[PDB]
Amino acid sequence: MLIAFEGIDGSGKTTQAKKLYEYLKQKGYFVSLYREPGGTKVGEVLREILLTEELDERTELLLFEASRSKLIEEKIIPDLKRDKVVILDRFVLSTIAYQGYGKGLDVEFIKNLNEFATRGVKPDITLLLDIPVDIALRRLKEKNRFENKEFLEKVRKGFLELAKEEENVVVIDASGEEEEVFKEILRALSGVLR
Amino acid sequence: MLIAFEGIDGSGKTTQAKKLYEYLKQKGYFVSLYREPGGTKVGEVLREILLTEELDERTELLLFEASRSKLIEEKIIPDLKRDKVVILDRFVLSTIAYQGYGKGLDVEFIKNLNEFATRGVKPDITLLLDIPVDIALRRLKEKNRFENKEFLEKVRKGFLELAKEEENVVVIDASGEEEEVFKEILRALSGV
Ligand SMILES: Cc1cn([C@H]2C[C@H](O)[C@@H](COP(=O)(O)O)O2)c(=O)[nH]c1=O
Ligand SMILES: Cc1cn([C@H]2C[C@H](O)[C@@H](COP(=O)(O)O)O2)c(=O)[nH]c1=O
Repeated sequence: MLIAFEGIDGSGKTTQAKKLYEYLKQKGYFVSLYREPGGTKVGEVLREILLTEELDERTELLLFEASRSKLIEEKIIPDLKRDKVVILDRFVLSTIAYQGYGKGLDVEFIKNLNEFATRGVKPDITLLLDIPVDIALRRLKEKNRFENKEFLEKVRKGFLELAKEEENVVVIDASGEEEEVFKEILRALSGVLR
Repeated sequence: MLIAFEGIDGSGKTTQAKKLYEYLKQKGYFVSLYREPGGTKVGEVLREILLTEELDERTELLLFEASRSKLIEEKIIPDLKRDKVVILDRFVLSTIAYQGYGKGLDVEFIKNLNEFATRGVKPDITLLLDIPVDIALRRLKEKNRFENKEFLEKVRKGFLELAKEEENVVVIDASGEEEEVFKEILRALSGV
């Protein structure tokens, strides 16, 4: 069971993924939670480079993918073979939305790199935490973080287009309150998982 | 002018590249010399990961390309626009030969990654320093370095196959002595 949380910065997806992780643990599932980029020693090194250094968009794409490849090989593939529920804070749709829709790189090229890095592993379900950019920015403002409105509008749109096209993507209204959002999440998971 | 040195570990390509850099500098060219992976601040961080850590082959592929992308964008493309002679100690054929012929990753997929990382920048000439694996291992043994014979035989073959197929790749007999190898390098360079 692979569960992917996706969406823009300020959508609450980190918080919600952690919330799901603790909920599923309590219900007796064996659960893993990983962030992208990161989630492995090598991954976190790359994550630090990605968040620190001034990188061109091609180099960035290759590093996000390298981080995913490490995660898939070292953690996710073994976890899944052990019937762990794997929860991801970002996955392959983040790359298409950010590097494709946002930075203008080729979407079919991105999808081939995603395939390559994941060895074709796909989520059972992707939760897209959709939120207006203005509301996301407000929320980040409270935690003292600032992101680019023009860029995030493209990204948001990208995500919503992917949720129509791609398989197994449910759109969550992440503008609501924390418990309300979480119960929408539990509803979209029902069926797929008890 | 972009000049790429390629070949297996122990072929002398590092030494020859530095020898060509100093030679062309003396003749009044404006020259750069970079190694792959590496050659930029970010690239050297990736290089250390690649040389230190236990990596699967797909992650390795992606990091070699990330390093290339950084190098291309930050240094090579600006160096070329300024008519510098850019000398590379390894480039795209090393990726195909090591990750493709050696580790078994798809060669066409590698060629597409190479294209993407380079923005299509291609050498004017590639010097393949071909050498028997046994001789290369003997030379590495003297500097106290040990590499995998089975793996390097596949890589050497891959290189040779690429020198037949790919454009502007000249095979140099890197088994000779230093000055003799450098003479063949200057000969091949006198074609471009
Ligand atoms: C996984 C991934 C993240 N990112 C970005 C989104 C965020 O701005 C940052 C990850 O941080 P966040 O989840 O901590 O907001 O990296 C990409 O641009 N592409 C990717 O493939
Ligand atoms: C540039 C490059 C090098 N390599 C290998 C060749 C060497 O073993 C090492 C580069 O370091 P060296 O040439 O300084 O020993 O990494 C690849 O496997 N793929 C690549 O794309």
